[PDB]
Amino acid sequence: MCVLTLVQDDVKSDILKLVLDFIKAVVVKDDEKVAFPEVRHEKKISFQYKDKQYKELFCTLYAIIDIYDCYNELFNEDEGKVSENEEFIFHLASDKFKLKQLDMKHLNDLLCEKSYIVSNRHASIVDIFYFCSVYKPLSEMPAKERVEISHIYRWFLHIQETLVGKFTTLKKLE
Amino acid sequence: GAMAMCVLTLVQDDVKSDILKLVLDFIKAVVVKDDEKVAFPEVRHEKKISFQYKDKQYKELFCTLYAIIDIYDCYNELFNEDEGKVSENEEFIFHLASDKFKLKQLDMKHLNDLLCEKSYIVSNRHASIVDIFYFCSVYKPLSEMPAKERVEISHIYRWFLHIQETLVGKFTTLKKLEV
Repeated sequence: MCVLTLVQDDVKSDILKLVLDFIKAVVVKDDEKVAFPEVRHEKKISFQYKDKQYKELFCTLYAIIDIYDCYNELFNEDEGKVSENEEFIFHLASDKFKLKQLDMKHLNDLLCEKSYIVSNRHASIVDIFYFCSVYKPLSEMPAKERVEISHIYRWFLHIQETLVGKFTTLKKLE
Repeated sequence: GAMAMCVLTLVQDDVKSDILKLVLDFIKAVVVKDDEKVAFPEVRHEKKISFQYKDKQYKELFCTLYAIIDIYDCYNELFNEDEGKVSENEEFIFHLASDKFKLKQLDMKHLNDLLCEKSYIVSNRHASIVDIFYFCSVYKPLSEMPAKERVEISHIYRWFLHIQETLVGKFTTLKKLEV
């Protein structure tokens, strides 16, 4: 009925897994009757729901958001921050989901301002996208460099502890 | 008469609304054969993009675009699925969106190089979502360019006229160039 095919060791696939985990943690919560996709693994992302097939990250993402009726939660619509969320995720996608050292410095500066990258209330699609893109550089740097970006480090641990669930395959940092 | 239960609200003189109008024209021209058996939305011109279908409301370009693509079952055609080009189409449209639908002199040079040997930006077969996005984004700078400058991007100029004369239809409100 519902099958999400993902790619091992792929940031875009990590994003979709963390979106499902966000939906469970934030939107569905204790409603045990809600169905989630079966996850399978191949060389390209695709998603089949009923007789509809979606391919690649963004088409699949918008389909999932529609199915779970969670656009407002993921794009902070109630805060008037839809455009801000879009700006960030399209920028990161256009950058091939890569954050260089200067990008990390700027993200760390942004996270002094608020608890999340865009929202002042709760995690959004931008935090999900950035969590998966920060994972590699953060996991590869030592303690001193992590505390040089202490606002990223704190934010990352907070997302790890509050959103990561059954679908995410990224291991805890340390 | 009955009120419409399928309504697309768009913005005059807005590139993102022009994209949606051209998507509807593509659906009519490329996707649906007997357009009279297919329902199209009522189009309203207001200050924000939205789409209402029964009890569902979609707001802004990408939510509305994907809802339209879903209703008209035209993902394969718009994203060149039969060529294995969905990811390539996504790469372009989200690059342009991140650039707020603006092209610099350098982006024009690269697009002109890409179209040297190609009829379309991504597809080797027919227009795709990428041609639609780029057509609407290059309209203004091309329209303001003198002829001497358009021939310097002759591949863009040829591609643009070809999209204009093959896809632009009843929903598009942009004035045709070179008439």
